[PDB]
Amino acid sequence: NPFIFKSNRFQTIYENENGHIRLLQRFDKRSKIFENLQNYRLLEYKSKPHTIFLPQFTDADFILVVLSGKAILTVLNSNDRNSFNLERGDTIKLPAGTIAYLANRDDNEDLRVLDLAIPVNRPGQLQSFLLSGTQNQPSFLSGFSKNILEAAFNTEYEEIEKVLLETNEDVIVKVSREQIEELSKNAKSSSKKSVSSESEPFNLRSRNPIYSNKFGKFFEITPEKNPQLQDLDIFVNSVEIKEGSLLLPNYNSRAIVIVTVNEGKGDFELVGQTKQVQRYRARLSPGDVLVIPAGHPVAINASSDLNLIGFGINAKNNQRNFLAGEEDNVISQIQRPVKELAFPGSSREVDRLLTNQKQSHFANA
Amino acid sequence: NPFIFKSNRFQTIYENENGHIRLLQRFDKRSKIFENLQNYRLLEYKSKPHTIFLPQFTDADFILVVLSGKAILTVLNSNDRNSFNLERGDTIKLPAGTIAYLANRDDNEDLRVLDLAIPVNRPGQLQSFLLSGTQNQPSFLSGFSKNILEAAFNTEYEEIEKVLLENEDVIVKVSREQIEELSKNAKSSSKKSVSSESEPFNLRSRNPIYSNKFGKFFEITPEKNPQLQDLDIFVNSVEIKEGSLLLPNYNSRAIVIVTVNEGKGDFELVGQKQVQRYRARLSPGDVLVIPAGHPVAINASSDLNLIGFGINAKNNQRNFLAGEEDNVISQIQRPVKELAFPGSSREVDRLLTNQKQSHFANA
Amino acid sequence: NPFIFKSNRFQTIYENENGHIRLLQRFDKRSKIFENLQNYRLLEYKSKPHTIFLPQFTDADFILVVLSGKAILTVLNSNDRNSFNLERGDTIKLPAGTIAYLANRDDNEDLRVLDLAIPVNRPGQLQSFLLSGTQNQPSFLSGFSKNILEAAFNTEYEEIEKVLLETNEDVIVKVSREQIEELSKNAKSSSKKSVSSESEPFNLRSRNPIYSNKFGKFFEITPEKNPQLQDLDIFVNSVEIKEGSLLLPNYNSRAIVIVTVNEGKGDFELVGQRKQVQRYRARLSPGDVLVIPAGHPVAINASSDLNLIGFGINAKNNQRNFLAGEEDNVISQIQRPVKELAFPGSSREVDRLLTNQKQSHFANA
Repeated sequence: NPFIFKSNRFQTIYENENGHIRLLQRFDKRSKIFENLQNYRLLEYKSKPHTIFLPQFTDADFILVVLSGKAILTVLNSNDRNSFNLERGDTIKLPAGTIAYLANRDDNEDLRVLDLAIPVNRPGQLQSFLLSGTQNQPSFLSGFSKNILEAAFNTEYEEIEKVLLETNEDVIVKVSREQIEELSKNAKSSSKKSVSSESEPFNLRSRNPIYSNKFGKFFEITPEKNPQLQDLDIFVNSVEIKEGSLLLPNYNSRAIVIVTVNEGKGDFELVGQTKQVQRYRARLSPGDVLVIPAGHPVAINASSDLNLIGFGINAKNNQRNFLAGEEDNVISQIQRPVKELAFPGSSREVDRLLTNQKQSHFANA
Repeated sequence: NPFIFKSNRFQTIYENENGHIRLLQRFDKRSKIFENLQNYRLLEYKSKPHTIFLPQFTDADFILVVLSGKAILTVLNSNDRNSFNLERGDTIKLPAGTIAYLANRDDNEDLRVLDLAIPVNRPGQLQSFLLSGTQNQPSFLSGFSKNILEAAFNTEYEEIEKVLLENEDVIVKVSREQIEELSKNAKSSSKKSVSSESEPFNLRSRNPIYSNKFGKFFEITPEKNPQLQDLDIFVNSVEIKEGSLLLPNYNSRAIVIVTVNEGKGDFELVGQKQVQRYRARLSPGDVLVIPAGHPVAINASSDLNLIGFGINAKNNQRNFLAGEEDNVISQIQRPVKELAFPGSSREVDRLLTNQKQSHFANA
Repeated sequence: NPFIFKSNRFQTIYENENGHIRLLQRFDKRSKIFENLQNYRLLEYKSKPHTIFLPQFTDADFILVVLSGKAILTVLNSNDRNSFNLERGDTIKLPAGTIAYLANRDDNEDLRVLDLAIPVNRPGQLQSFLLSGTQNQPSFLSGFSKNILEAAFNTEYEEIEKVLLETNEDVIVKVSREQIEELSKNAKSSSKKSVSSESEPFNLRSRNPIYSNKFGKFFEITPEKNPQLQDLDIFVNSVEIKEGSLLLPNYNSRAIVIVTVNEGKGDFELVGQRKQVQRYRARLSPGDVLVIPAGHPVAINASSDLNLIGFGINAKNNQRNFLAGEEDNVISQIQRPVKELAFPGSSREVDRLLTNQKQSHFANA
């Protein structure tokens, strides 16, 4: 079952007593089945109260989703600087080569952040450049020679070394409340007017769910609804399935969906594979990842309340077709004659069966 | 000669007494020369009168062109349906994962459809999902367990098995009455226009770009139809009469997948090292691939109907090397004719004026 | 050092006493760390006064920059022709399959033209088609048989052989003052506050340089400024560093830049990985090529006046961040408290050091 990437397929990149950065194994190294996702990496950021991920940039477009907690994200341009109070569900594009720092502004809650990384230099590779200084090396500024650094800052190497250059004091570091109220001054939040913003964080739940009943909530921000997603051609969704309910059988017309379990337990069934069909079932636990190719229909059972974040690749003109229920049921759109031909049952047998499930998108399981 | 694909090289995918589905061998498997075509597939559909291809969806955009016959193509979205009267020449973009069925509605004429497919999940791969399932291979819904199907459909498994899951399969006969039902409010290709966002459009509904007593060239481009912009593809119909030739020409940018719809002919394609001629005889079902800037000439030994699919169509320029209209050689300024050519400005201009015909001439 | 391509690495394609054509080796054949540049080739054309590169076309989009000299460029579509007076700095796009020919119209100066080619048929493969029937190099019209030739031109074969079909006489050939005077008539020139041309040539120096001071000029044309660069997502630039000056440490957010040394000598330091950071340092000489991957900081030191021509792949929304000097210094943007936490210096000592370099973009070395 290559569609399930268990939590254990994440590699720890950086860990200390303040936080970790985890990178999911290359999709296409798991299976050549996913060669179309070779240039799609996924990372978890997690950090304790009053911590900071020091100024970093990477050669990759990042789509951040705040899974849980409260953060300050500061994004640096050459000449400007902007910082945002992020919350659960705040989503933002950080373009390749943008210097960002991320602080857990909360006194108690951990901060968890999912990252879709879309590299720019080499398919599927992340090179990051640290301003800070580690034990495996100091600041990338160390890369320049003495003559370059002296010429460039107009300052003796001695002073630059003292002031700029020289593992709990590394990458993710403790930060004072004093330092956090200072970072958090004049920090814009997401709005409803921000669901469409070109540069600012937008919230998945800031617009109404595309599907909603007593059994679940599907939220989806598409390229149509937000420009940060236009060039990359990505949608981001939050699917909340209640305890003992299911996401009804459905396929994306063209989107390939990378689904991460934020929280809750559940299971999924995916139909794939001249040729016969084939079930792919697995239990889903927090931090597990499910890849759903286009046209491959899927159902998701929840045991506990189950919250999923999905990135859709090939978003523009995606149609999600359901196979049971009322709204968006592509089967009940087959005309009377073809229903009779398609299926062993009569048209009247099929039509009565399709009225049984009175719910749409989600139902009791 | 890696540019000719013989009918021979369309593997048969499904066959029964009501029709055929055949798939051209991947272009990149015939030759690494076609690396950039690795994500394009070609299918022929052939059904008998009073037949249907049963509802299925594929993980690939389809460009369908009716080579021969009359059809009701029905097209399903999640919450809506549209169906279409397809006549010869009719062309429509069937997006990936869109459930379609295709009915032969002629009493007498076989239905023949050409499909350029562009996969979405893997370079070159068609994963198709059939609701009807073919006796040995069952409905894609069988993939779900009794638990999921019971909860989903809110129905005991026994009824789901009897109604949805458990002659002939895939391509099956239909009645007069069922063609009537399918024909209800089925929409036709406009007769003056080719600019429809979703309705089928006919290759011959706008004047051919080139036209004389020797040939006709019809071409719909991304600039002329919105369904061809995202995929960046032109569709064309070239009609060369017995004993005429499509005059030597090359496309600036576009790689053309040319399929012999009807008739017999010859191509010469100029390739690469010093230049090499690539000659082959053309028969129906044969496919010719014309890389960008690769000059081609096509002679018809009988009335020839070619159907082209041009990859990288936006800003494509087709330059002719002989004749009056679109002769790029004639655009060379006088002094660079003296220089470029053994002959003089005057004898070059002279030689160039000898073919008064444009685009097509006598062979 | 993969980032440095010496003149050596140019293969000669054609050469007579009239001129040469030089094709740089495939960037991926030098190192796999350039696989994202696989479909980008680089060519130098040189030709003596009163010479002409004979009519031809290639299955590749060319972006032309006149490095040096004076030229008529004639461009053929199927039912017209447009011809251009080209000077130093004039850049133009020649779509694949477009017949051109290029005259050195000067009495004195050689013509030096740099071409970025983006193949359309196979990745990185250039197929060129020579109209020129001369001593050797037999016209591609020769590929057609006699039957098809005679029928197409409606002319007995012997006449076609004599007139069209069948050394300093072969690809670049001499042209008389008079044939240059003929070519020059209806030749149009690039504008001043040009840059906007849909099809005609535009001059790198026709709008003001983005960065400029006593130490250097940086001219840059982007898809936003010129639409010929829109669909290929390329920027073209001219960087003039004055003797004993440097281009300050800087990185491109997302552009991969192919930099040719037009004239002058200097050195570069590039900061990459192989992980920990490593310095990649090499001397620059005329005809040398530097590849700068995105987010990879570089500093360029000029020994003599140093004139560089660069092609930026992925130009749209590229941000160039400087690390020293007043303007475009991203490090300066770091909020006070993060300067404290990120660097061994106090926020105050760091702020002072960053003010020591008074110059922006280019400074004294």
